[PDB]
Amino acid sequence: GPEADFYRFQVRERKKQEINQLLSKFKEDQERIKVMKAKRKFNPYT
Repeated sequence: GPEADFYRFQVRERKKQEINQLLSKFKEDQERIKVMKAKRKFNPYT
């Protein structure tokens, strides 16, 4: 619609603050987690 279209563009086109730091944190966790996992995320033997 014409309304949802405006709020949509204005929403994203605006900027990102909260989601910024949030995503950064998640990424950091993915970094450490990956290091902890070392190898692939699979079970060679179970």
